[PDB]
Amino acid sequence: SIQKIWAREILDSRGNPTVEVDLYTAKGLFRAAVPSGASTGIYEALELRDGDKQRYLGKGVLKAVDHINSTIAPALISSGLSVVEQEKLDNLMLELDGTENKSKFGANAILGVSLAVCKAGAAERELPLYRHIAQLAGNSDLILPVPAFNVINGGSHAGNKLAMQEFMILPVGAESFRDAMRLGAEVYHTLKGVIKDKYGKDATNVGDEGGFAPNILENSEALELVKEAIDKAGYTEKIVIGMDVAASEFYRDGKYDLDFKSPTDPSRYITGDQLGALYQDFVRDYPVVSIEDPFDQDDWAAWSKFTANVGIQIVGDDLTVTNPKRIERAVEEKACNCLLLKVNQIGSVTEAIQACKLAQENGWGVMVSHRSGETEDTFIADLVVGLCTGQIKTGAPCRSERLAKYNQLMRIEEELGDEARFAGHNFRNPSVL
Amino acid sequence: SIQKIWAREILDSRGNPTVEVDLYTAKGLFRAAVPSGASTGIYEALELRDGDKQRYLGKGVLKAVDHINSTIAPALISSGLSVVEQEKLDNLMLELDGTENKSKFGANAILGVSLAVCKAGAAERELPLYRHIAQLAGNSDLILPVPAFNVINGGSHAGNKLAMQEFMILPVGAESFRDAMRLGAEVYHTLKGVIKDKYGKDATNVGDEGGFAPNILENSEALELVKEAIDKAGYTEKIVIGMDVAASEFYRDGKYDLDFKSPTDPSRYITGDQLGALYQDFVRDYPVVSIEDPFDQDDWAAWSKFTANVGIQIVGDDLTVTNPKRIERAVEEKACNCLLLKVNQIGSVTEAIQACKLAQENGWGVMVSHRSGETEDTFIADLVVGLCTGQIKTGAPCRSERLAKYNQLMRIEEELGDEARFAGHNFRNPSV
Ligand SMILES: O=C(O)[C@@H](CO)OP(=O)(O)O
Ligand SMILES: [Mg+2]
Ligand SMILES: [Mg+2]
Ligand SMILES: [Mg+2]
Ligand SMILES: [Mg+2]
Repeated sequence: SIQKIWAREILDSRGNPTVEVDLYTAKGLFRAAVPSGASTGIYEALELRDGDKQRYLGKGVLKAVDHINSTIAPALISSGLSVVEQEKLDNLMLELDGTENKSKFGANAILGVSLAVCKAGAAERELPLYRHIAQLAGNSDLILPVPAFNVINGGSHAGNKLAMQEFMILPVGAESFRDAMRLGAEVYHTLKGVIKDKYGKDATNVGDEGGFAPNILENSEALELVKEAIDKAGYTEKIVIGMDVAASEFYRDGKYDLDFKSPTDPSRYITGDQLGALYQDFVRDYPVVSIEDPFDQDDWAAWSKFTANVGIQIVGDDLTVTNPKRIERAVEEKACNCLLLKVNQIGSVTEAIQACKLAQENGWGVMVSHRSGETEDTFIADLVVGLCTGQIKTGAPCRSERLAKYNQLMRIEEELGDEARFAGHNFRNPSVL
Repeated sequence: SIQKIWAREILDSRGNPTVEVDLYTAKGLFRAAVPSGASTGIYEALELRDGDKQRYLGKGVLKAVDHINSTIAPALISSGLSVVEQEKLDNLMLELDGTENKSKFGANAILGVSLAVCKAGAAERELPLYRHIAQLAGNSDLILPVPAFNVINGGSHAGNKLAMQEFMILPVGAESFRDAMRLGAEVYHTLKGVIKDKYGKDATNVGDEGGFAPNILENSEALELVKEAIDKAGYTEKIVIGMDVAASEFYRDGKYDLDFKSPTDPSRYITGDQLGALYQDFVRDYPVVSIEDPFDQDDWAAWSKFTANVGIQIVGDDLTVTNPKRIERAVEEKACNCLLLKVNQIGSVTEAIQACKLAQENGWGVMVSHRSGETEDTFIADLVVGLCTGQIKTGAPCRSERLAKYNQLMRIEEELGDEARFAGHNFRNPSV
């Protein structure tokens, strides 16, 4: 049983408060922290903030902390359940909150406990966390994911005009996860020089996720810079490109604004059809193999149309919000073919595992993801390996809220020894390996 | 005794390889990682890189890792020394490398192990790491430091024209360490707005240490922006400024180039006397209370003249390189009055603590510091508390290789409960 829980406010990678939970068992102290998005979908579970303008401009999380310390902790201690019992403990908290969207305690309160319970459960089983998560999920043969590194940041994550949020490189042809890290970092460092030589050293500062934040508007230009760096590093055959458009961020009165960080001028807005044609040009002109959130979270007909007209991976993020109800609708409508898995969009480990299994049972890919506000926590590294999803995005190889996960995936690969397998070109469907 | 030591390459906060060590005892696994500087003093102990231009652009650390796995690990295990014996185990590694500057294995090989030994030692003693470090140093009470947050980045840490490297805020009037965090973070976020209002969104991206990187050239404009942010956040009476000039980076032919990131033009170079005049104007016009590396690492005359003409804290960093022999010289010549403490400039925990003690015995402050390439390691948070230094600089409150240390200091303060003290206005001389 749980001996004691103590939660506190720490600061995330942008300097904003977030929740951290210490949980004590006879095995010792286990600690987890909760991430926080910036381009947050409207259907995400509630992130409870205090709203005290006198403190962190209203962004404290003292209310979430107190719900954990004073209500959730005695509930879970009273239950007497072992920390191994992830589903029972998560269900106790979902029932005690009692709301659909976790609006009584906050998804941040519930998740911080859910994650700390999962870490203590792995220790109680005397297993690494990724193996405990594999058993929770019913998986046997574990696989390292292809990392998807967001090397040029735009949208709501960067100070630039560039509207689309993330331009990622995926070393699908690497030999191992450790080799994927070398490929990704070499391209990233090559790209700093490509940008410096063109735009100047002032275009080589970074955005929230560690990608460069060059002063450019045109999304094709970000793609051209990434392709140039791939080729200059000598990895044209081995590295492909993914995008996260985060189109909900720039959806305006049924159109889309590719210059949404410039003062509002509706004459520049474009139709979903124009925007889809742009994506088709990108897929033709560059090695783009994955596009996430190409349309707004409510623009279902545009998603179904586009997915039917391409052969690449199309990832639901704000469309699906890690939420079985929304995933079912996206399956029915054939809106996308991959789920972005964010524990804090739904609020518990159990529910996230269920969302992952639901997408996998319907033949979708699943890409585990960080949030743009991260912490030193590395849980998602063990999560993607235990869930065997084959693909994770958790930052450029820059800023250690990103590298902490990448470093942990290198450690897991080392630990697996001869048993390690890398998803490679099977990142959409690694269950075949 | 040590059961197993295993080193690996991980990536640091810039995406470059660095050394990580796992050390196993009967008490479990103890892991540490090594930071890496950009504006590295010429007198720093050697950071060993592989130089293979094809792999990580020559920045691999496979040779340092191999020195640990093939040489240092079996020697320490074979010795049977307990992990509590920090000095014997560090001295063994110094003698195994055999060179003054750690140029055979790298300071990065030796330090990775030294740090993991110290974590394992604390566990053997059944102490938290900060209390083990206090026992190693002979300290009996602990104090939380004032944090110094680098909120505008310049020099070699950022893409802009600013020559001076760091413009830091210090919440000396905060109530506690946790309150100092709130004041630093509120000022930081207020600063983003001040910069966006004046320079637009392109000016709000961040440099290596998480400070903003606006494309400005005047170092006084950085100070003006920081001062404006402090005032707009409502904290004029509680937050002051520190700078790290990192002047070795712009020393040229016996003079100084404050426009160094623009094409070479000796006609704009200034002397050390002119640079000191400019610092005195900053101290008059802004709440600057501390200046680090105001002159080059070899320009002793300028250091001693300037220290004798001002009352602010004058911090040696590249001058002193956490090295007792250089600190002895700086004490004799009165070159500075505070030591920047970087374990990786000297290469072992034992020598960093000796450096700290030497500076404190001679009346100097000590500011523990990160490097601009950091990891998720939090050792230096426990180090600053255990050595009772009163001040730490470990980043803007942005990028979690910075926040991991600040968050750990908040945990330490919480753990100390009623016993917790905050150095506050006594940050230069907490021994009072
Ligand atoms: O939109 C996204 O996919 C994420 C992760 O990169 O960003 P945020 O956490 O800001 O939603
Ligand atoms: Mg988003
Ligand atoms: Mg997204
Ligand atoms: Mg330096
Ligand atoms: Mg310095």
